[PDB]
Amino acid sequence: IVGGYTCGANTVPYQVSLNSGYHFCGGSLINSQWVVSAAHCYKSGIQVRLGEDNINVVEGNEQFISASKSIVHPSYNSNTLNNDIMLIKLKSAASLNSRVASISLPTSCASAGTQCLISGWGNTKSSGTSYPDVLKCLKAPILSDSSCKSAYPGQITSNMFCAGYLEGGKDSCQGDSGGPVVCSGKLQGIVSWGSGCAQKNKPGVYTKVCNYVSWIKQTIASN
Ligand SMILES: [Ca+2]
Repeated sequence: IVGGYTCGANTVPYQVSLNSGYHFCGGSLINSQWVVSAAHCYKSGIQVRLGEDNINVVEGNEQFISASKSIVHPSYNSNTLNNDIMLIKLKSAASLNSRVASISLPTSCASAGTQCLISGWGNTKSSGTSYPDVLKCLKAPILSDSSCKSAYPGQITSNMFCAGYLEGGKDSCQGDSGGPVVCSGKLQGIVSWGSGCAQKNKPGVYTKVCNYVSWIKQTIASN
């Protein structure tokens, strides 16, 4: 996250870290056994870390749970990042408490101008590299589809939206991928892509979760 703030310990209780020997992507806990992330975060041998604030220190609230299966969206296109969404099932159920809690899926798509909360452990610089150990947060509005398509001509599908600041300076970034965009207390987006981080006229692009709710519900009910 570039230009954001320190969330504060366990104030984003649905945020997870995906760990393959190191943190590599974020995700969101949607119930006690399932995490949503980005398909471009796929790898084998994922461990899901819940209840994290400082990813480099054991603080006492964490639950570390191996993934039993990963399900990438059947229409995911790694070239265009269309349908950049994946489900991860945990080998055993998480214990839900005040520090580890699920986020609701949307019944409805969010509106342009809605302020959302984006979070993660990704790079905090627009130029250069500095990774935080504690969870960072950013509030950002959803942009109109026309300003989104203007920013990334020919690259925005109906399964994507833009959120951020056309002036630049504030954005998600590498390492935030897979993480939550929460608007009005529902998961509306997944950190997906963008051109650099926090660049002028290049806002963040997010998977539009409201398009996937049927697939998520059907998949969880059969796996
Ligand atoms: Ca920790």
